[PDB]
Amino acid sequence: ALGIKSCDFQAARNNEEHHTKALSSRRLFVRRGQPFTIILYFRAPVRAFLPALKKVALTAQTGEQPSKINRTQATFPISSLGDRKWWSAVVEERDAQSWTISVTTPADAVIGHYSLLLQVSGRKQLLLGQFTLLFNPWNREDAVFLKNEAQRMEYLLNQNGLIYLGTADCIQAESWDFGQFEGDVIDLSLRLLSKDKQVEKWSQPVHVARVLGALLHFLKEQRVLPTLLNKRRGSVPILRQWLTGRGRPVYDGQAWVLAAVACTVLRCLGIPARVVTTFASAQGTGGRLLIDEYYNEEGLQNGEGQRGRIWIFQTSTECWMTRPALPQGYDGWQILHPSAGSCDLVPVRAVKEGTLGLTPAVSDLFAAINASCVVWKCCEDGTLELTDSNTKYVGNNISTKGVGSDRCEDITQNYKYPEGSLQEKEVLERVEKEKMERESPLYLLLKAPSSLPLRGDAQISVTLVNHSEQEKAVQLAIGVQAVHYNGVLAAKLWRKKLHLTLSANLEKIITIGLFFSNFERNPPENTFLRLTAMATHSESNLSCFAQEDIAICRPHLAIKMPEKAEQYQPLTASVSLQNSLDAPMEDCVISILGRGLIHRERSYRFRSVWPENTMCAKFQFTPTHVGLQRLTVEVDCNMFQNLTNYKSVTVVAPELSA
Repeated sequence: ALGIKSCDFQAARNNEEHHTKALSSRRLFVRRGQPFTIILYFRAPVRAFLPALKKVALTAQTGEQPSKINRTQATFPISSLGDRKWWSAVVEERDAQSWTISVTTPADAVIGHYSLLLQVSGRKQLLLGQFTLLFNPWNREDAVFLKNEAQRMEYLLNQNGLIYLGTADCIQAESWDFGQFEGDVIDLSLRLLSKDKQVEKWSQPVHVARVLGALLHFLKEQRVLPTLLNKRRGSVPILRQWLTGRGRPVYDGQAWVLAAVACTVLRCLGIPARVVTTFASAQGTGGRLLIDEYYNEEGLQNGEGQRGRIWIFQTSTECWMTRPALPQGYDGWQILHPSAGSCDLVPVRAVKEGTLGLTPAVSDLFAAINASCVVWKCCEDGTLELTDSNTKYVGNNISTKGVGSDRCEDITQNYKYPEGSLQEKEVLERVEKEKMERESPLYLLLKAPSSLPLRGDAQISVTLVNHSEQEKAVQLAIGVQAVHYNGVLAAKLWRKKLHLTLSANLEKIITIGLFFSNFERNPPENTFLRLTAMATHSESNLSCFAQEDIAICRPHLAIKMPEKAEQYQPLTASVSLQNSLDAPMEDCVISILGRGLIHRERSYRFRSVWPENTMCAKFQFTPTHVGLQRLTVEVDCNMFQNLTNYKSVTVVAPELSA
């Protein structure tokens, strides 16, 4: 006399309570360690409540072979005596025909797809429905607990991210759609995680993060192709293409998207994560704190590059969890570091303090932001001369998106002590000691702007100081080369040879104009400018050298849009672009998109823009989703492609009326 009619999982209200409403309003997504409510409906009225309560039990199973030993299967009764810190169920409200049941899960529960089954005494198992269990940054007892609500909103609930690219002195923020709450992202992440057979460890955020980082790095190596090809629409299409093989592939000039894809997967599973960009990262050293750079007598580089290079930038995924298996004090931000393979979780503090030995990857991450650069001159005779070079600092302007804003947050102090400080000296000598136990008359100063306008003009200054008592015959070589983001040589653009005489004890300033029209070829897209100066005098056998990385600056895309907008009302955004180039802009396409504002994307064609003129396109659209939304605008033409800017708009609910 206890037959079940139906079970209402109340996906809308529970998903609102569990901060999973962006995932679905129909499927039940719950975070572990927090109660959720279901309604049980009976075919016939229940006469006596207490015996009926004694006659029912609930069962939760995950995976294909659930077992009590794996913690993948749990059986619990429905009573007020249940353990609220474990699997439990209590009837909170009841009618004659229905029970309102509050179900809890342990804060250390195995994540994934679950089935809820009801056991009536002397009857066969009845499936009540399906739900998906996630990590809970809102639960104090969870390993991924986050103290701040703002940090939870930024690192788990926000799908509108910013990946910082460019150079250290010219940081360009690219709008990124993480899209962790897209419909299939949770299913794709769990399917990828299912390639790991230690399902009992899926309760541990460290294990899940390591497994997913390794698998995603393997997929990135398998699917990213050697070199529109650079047009991006966030992490979700990349993840779909990596897992299914269908869609637009990613090419090696944008291999930095691995960090964003990992951030999306971790955020969708409930692990707080952020994308971190390190500028001037010394990659490929194996922990060695030295970088060898080789330049010819024209100040240019010949081959494709070395194995150990200083990248213009490198992206990485940081994730938030405790470290129970580590010595105390390493809870917080962890760096995902795949090793060609296996992935490692490195606390940021361990990198900062040089705690080489805590995890296997501490040495590589420490070398990435602490190596020194040694510059060699390759003479035409073949002999390799050492060079007196300016200091090339590594690990600059370590940046991530700020909390509760579109501003940029600098987090370099989490990774390094200030240069020349006592603490940095202590860390460096300790690391040197561990590794050792285990195993000129001329001064050049190069002044360059941080950016060069696209097809534009800039001025550079070389200051040469002669400290000899005699005048010097000095050959000054100036070179401009295009380099990819990962330090791979792209194209030789400009070379200039000067012959100067420096009076004794006299400083001389040489101003040189750096013009695009002087370049032997146009720099390839998404490349940076390596500017080098090389001063050689007589037969001193030593050359002064300085280098600077220059970003190519494109015209500013200005978006004008009201700060607030009413839901279900038309909203106009005007977009302007000034043609500051030396040619007309032809084949002009402008696209607008943004989740909660525009369904997918709309592409428009606008008229050709002559030099020194301005475009002014107005777009009208009606926002339909309440919240903090972002409009993303992309401009394509024959001079430049994938020029993206963004603007945030807060959409408010309509005023209440009758």
